[PDB]
Amino acid sequence: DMKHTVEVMIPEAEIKARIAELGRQITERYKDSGSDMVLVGLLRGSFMFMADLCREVQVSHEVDFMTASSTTRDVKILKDLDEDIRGKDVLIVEDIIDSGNTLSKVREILSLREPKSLAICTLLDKPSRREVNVPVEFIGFSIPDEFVVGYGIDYAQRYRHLPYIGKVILL
Amino acid sequence: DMKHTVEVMIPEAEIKARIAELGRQITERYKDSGSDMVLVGLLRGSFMFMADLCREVQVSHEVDFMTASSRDVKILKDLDEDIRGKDVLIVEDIIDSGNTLSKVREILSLREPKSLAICTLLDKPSRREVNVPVEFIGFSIPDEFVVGYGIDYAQRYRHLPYIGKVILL
Amino acid sequence: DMKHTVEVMIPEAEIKARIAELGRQITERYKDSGSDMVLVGLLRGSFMFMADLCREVQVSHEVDFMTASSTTRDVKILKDLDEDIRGKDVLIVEDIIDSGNTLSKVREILSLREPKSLAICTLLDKPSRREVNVPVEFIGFSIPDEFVVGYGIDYAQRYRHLPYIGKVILL
Amino acid sequence: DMKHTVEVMIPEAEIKARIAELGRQITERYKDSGSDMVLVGLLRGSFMFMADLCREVQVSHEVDFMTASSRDVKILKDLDEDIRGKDVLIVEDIIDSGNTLSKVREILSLREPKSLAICTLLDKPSRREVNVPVEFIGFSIPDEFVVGYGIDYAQRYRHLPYIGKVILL
Ligand SMILES: O=c1[nH]cnc2c1ncn2CCN(CCP(=O)(O)O)C[C@H](O)CO
Ligand SMILES: O=c1[nH]cnc2c1ncn2CCN(CCP(=O)(O)O)C[C@H](O)CO
Ligand SMILES: O=c1[nH]cnc2c1ncn2CCN(CCP(=O)(O)O)C[C@H](O)CO
Ligand SMILES: O=c1[nH]cnc2c1ncn2CCN(CCP(=O)(O)O)C[C@H](O)CO
Ligand SMILES: [Mg+2]
Ligand SMILES: [Mg+2]
Repeated sequence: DMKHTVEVMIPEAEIKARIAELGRQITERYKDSGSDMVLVGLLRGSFMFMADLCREVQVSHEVDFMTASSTTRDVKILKDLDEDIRGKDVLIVEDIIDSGNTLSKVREILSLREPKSLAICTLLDKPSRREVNVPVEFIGFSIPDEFVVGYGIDYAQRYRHLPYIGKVILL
Repeated sequence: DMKHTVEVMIPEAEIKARIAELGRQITERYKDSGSDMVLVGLLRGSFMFMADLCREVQVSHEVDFMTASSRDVKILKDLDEDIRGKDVLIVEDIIDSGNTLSKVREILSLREPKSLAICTLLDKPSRREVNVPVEFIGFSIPDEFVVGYGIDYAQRYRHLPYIGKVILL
Repeated sequence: DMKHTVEVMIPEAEIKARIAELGRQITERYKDSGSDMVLVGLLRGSFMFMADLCREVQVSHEVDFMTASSTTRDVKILKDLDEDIRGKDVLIVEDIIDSGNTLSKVREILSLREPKSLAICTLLDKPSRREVNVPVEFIGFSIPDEFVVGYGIDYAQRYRHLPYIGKVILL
Repeated sequence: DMKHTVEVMIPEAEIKARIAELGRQITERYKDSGSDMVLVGLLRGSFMFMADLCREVQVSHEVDFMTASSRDVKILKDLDEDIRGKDVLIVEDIIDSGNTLSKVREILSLREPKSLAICTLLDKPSRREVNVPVEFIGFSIPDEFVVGYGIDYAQRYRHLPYIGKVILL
């Protein structure tokens, strides 16, 4: 709770263009698989991104969601997937990776169910903060070490509905 | 699950146009409230609708989600945030019989929000078993079986950008 | 986290005797109903109490569990019942009621599903702290305004496994 | 769900006797560890067993619960507390095929507890599809269909104080 402003870091039209590209790449990757495919979103930050991305993926797939939450602390499953991923191409859709702990542990958890394949697509990557090295196949934007909001991403529950990515500026 | 096909019924552009109008209406009804606002989506069907709709709502608000299932309506995943004293708009993909939004409205009512309204993308008005008040409606449609824009048929077609009609063979 | 001791308030043999009585009363109440009956425990404090009580209930019933958690704050369902209670005699089994808010809201939530009947059985009642008046049909012990542990009830996660009820004494 | 009857197989007193021995064994194995201990029950079947067993364990520990379900093993309700760096004893009503405790052990393993052991009330050794290590066993039994002491038959008989055998007609 600090006096702040929001400033545009990635305008809406840039996000739209990037998601279109991610879309084409993802499609190219899975179009020939033949196995069932599911996009798994991590809630609730990733709802907007998932919504726009899955519309740009020209491959028949399912959409499902999982809610996880973690001074370390264990990553625990508040809400598991509705569907089985065994034998399917799974794509994990996340809003932001910075430390990597969360994606890292979630990938481990999902791998136990033996999907045909397992990959991650994150809209924003903040590598300056990476602690655990985790392989991310698809990245929309690598960004500077700034606290961003919008496009599903909140600051203290606020700003998820902004159609662009922006940064919180203090004082 | 039978052999079939999918035809466009509501093009992407018409949805986008309608959602913009819903945006203005919702903004208008809540612009002056002052209290905190939250849109609550019912997963999974409402996620896409929610994504486009909240972007058209020009009032500061929070976004939350809930997963309910039957039989008696049971909560698989409750809201993350409190809604007490707040303007709450439930966002849903379809109302048909009315059973779901009926029981969800009851449950959330107990938390004593400032206000409680419903916004549904699709209304099938016929076959209404329990009559629930819905303030905002995207489209009223006949008793057609549709898929797309979040709505599945046996887990398929959720990612279509249009509403489509399943055609059996 | 304070230096403390535990002292016996209700010895194990007293709890056993009381649960036996509660058992007989509950049995008397529902033996003629004919409708299905379910005992609903509130987790996780009530697991021990449920375990012992349901063994003293001579009526065919189901056992199910719910996990709820609440500066007020909303009572939210972390884990709902597995079974439907519509048309059944439902007995809510709780370890302690002191303020009453929790039982109060949980009863409201469960009533919406239209059980044949709805009642509460709590092992410990701390009425000096009652804020909301909530009707409790079955009570094991009304107790003084002391912080108790044991018999499923924790102090900072500690002491659930004690076979008796005791009080935490500071310094 | 067919017409049937229920006969005692393991009387209440024999269970109580066995659980006391399990108590001494578990206490012995963990008395000197120093690290924090937690018993983790898998709901619903294990709640009664857990209630009697934890009372016989003479080492400070926490009690936690987990609800899993299938197919792929999915978590309906995760633990409330962290188990990292702790001695964790999974408490379960029955191991048969081994699939359940297998996947649950994997999942919990990822949280990197100090140690990870299993205590099961009943072992049906036959029909073991995946071989999982179980440190503590109440009773090994034939491939009989039993109910009671937490164990249901179509949601019935969980509250019996003995283990019983269902007899079909
Ligand atoms: O700039 C930010 N805005 C808002 N949230 C952030 C930001 N930077 C990290 N977070 C937390 C995002 N994650 C942590 C990702 P990890 O460290 O495990 O790689 C928390 C959830 O994804 C919530 O979005
Ligand atoms: O054409 C359809 N496609 C896909 N789902 C449908 C359709 N017609 C009714 N449904 C079911 C919608 N359910 C039930 C609504 P209720 O009858 O309770 O008013 C809504 C659920 O949230 C699933 O989206
Ligand atoms: O002496 C106590 N020991 C341990 N926990 C307590 C005590 N007194 C109240 N609590 C909290 C118990 N409840 C609150 C009951 P409410 O105020 O809603 O009537 C919390 C859960 O039941 C956890 O057991
Ligand atoms: O006689 C029985 N009564 C009641 N349930 C049984 C019985 N025999 C196997 N089961 C199923 C026990 N499940 C599966 C154990 P797995 O085959 O995975 O090793 C255990 C679940 O936790 C349900 O209690
Ligand atoms: Mg559906
Ligand atoms: Mg069972």
